[PDB]
Amino acid sequence: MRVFTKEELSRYNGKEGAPAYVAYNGKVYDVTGSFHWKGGKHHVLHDAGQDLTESIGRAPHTAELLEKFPVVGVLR
Ligand code: HEM
Repeated sequence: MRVFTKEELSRYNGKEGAPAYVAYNGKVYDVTGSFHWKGGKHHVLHDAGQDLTESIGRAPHTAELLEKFPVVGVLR
C-alpha cells in the first residue's frame, strides 16, 4: 500500500505502457486490464490517472464497479 500525490497519480495514465490507475474517495485502484480503461480513456469523458470522485455522478453506474480492481494505495 503506497501513498500517491495527484502529481504522481497522473503518471498512471494507461499510455505508452504505463498502468492505468484511478482514484475514488481517497483510494487508488489499478484498472489496467479493464478494456474500459485501456489507453487510459474511459468512454470519452474520463482520463485515467485522476481523482474522479466527483465524476461518478454523471456515470451510468456507481463506484461499486471499482471493487473488482486492486487498491494499490491512497491519494495524498
Ligand atoms: C463518465 C460520466 C462515465 C461513463 C459514461 C462511464 C461508462 C461506463 C460503462 C458503459 C461501463 C461498463 C459497465 C460494466 O459494468 O461493465 C463502465 C464500467 C466501469 N466504470 Fe465507468 N463511466 C464513467 C465514469 C467512471 C468514473 C468517473 C470511474 C471511476 C472513478 C468509473 C469506473 C468504472 C469501472 C471501475 C468499471 C468496471 C470496469 C470493468 O469491469 O472492467 N467510471 N463505465
